[PDB]
Amino acid sequence: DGDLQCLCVKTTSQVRPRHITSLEVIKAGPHCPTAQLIATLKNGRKICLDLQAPLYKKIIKKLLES
Amino acid sequence: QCLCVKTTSQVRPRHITSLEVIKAGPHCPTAQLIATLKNGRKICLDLQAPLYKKIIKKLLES
Amino acid sequence: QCLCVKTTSQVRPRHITSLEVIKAGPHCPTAQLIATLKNGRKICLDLQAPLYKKIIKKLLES
Amino acid sequence: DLQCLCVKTTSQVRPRHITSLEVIKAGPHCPTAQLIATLKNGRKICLDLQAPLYKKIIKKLLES
Repeated sequence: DGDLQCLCVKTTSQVRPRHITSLEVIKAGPHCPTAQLIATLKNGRKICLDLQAPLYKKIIKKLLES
Repeated sequence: QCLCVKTTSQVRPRHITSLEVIKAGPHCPTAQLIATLKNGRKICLDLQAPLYKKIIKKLLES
Repeated sequence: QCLCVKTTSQVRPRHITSLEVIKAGPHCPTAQLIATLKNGRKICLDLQAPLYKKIIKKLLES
Repeated sequence: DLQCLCVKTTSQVRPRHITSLEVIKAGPHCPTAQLIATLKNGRKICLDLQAPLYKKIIKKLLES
């Protein structure tokens, strides 16, 4: 067992893409058995998203085409 | 005044451990793609190159 | 090929939430200082000792 | 939504094996700061903020 655990202890499906200033996609590894989608909000609040194509492939658009 | 001035596509997807997508803002006209390699090394990816497209898919666990 | 081409000192240590110190390597002749502000923005910092020292002491103390 | 990345720290590490160090400020995610070092192979470990070791690794990292 390593020093690290998943940063995401829970997730949220309640988010309007416009509120997000940053999205980090972290691949699974020794630190976490699952992938993680960490979104940062305008205000500096960070949340984790569930891995469904909707939200993310959508949020990525709002950020990638801005 | 972006952090990602000089980009690259000279990256082996299998070496990317994470990808941060940053929205264009007051200090950068365009969105930025910052990838981290296992080495810990951080590089910027080309928003116009097709690489990051399949890169993000690999991290999602193929 | 460094990620940090142009660096800056125009930052408020009070708004930095994380600092990534990257060792100089085969792809970058010098160390690289990457700070993350609360709003998510990322910037490269000048290597000026007094700067990162003031920044690390603050992050490592809240 | 977030918690501490570090659940424990290691002390048996060669300062010259560290290619990267991440200094994370305490906040809602973790009530304590954290020191995450990546190693030459890509392995990540956390460092004790009490021990003087990390201060050594930092200065050794910045001076190239």
